[PDB]
Amino acid sequence: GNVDLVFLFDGSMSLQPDEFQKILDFMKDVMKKLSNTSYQFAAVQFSTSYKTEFDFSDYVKWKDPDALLKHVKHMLLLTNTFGAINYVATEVFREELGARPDATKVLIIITDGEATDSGNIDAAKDIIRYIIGIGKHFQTKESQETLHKFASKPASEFVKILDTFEKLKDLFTELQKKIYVI
Ligand SMILES: O=C(/C=C/c1ccc(Sc2ccccc2OCc2cccnc2)c(C(F)(F)F)c1C(F)(F)F)N1CCOCC1
Repeated sequence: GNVDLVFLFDGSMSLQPDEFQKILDFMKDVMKKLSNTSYQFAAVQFSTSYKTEFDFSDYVKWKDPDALLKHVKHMLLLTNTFGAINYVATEVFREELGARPDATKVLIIITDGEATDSGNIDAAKDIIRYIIGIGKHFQTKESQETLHKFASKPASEFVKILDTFEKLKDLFTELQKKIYVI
């Protein structure tokens, strides 16, 4: 019944300042819409390294997406997606950071490029994983296919490709049409 959701967002060199900002604003829009629900949130920036920008405990105490992401600094390096997903699985989904042990775990990965690392995501198998690929780096079918290995199956449900960062607004509009009292 409880949902612990992690935004895992790309901070690579390829992102223009306005594009990075549009990611931040998308995340804030989602959190504001799902205030006072069974959702609790954490946000992790990934590039070459990984940083928990705020954790679940932070969200519970402040419930203020604007304040929680206010100190985010764009890393401007690579795109270590494998390492990032593993970091979330092992280092973020923990009591110490306010994760609830019996909650449904969800990961929202937001990226504008292919992974610069390798390996596996076995550690994250118990997490429902969605991935949003954004921009000109994902023009080809082949490039989009590379993201499937990070998301839950089927790709038709868990993988979304956006032409531009402006389309995050459209995605947020679409998302809200899927909100229900169950
Ligand atoms: O809380 C959630 C999920 C929330 C969620 C899901 C996706 C996404 S993005 C996404 C990324 C890839 C593909 C589509 C996507 O969204 C469109 C969509 C969603 C659901 C149904 N139809 C269209 C998002 C996003 F955060 F907006 F990115 C969420 C949530 F907002 F809730 F956190 N769930 C579903 C799994 O079981 C627990 C409840």
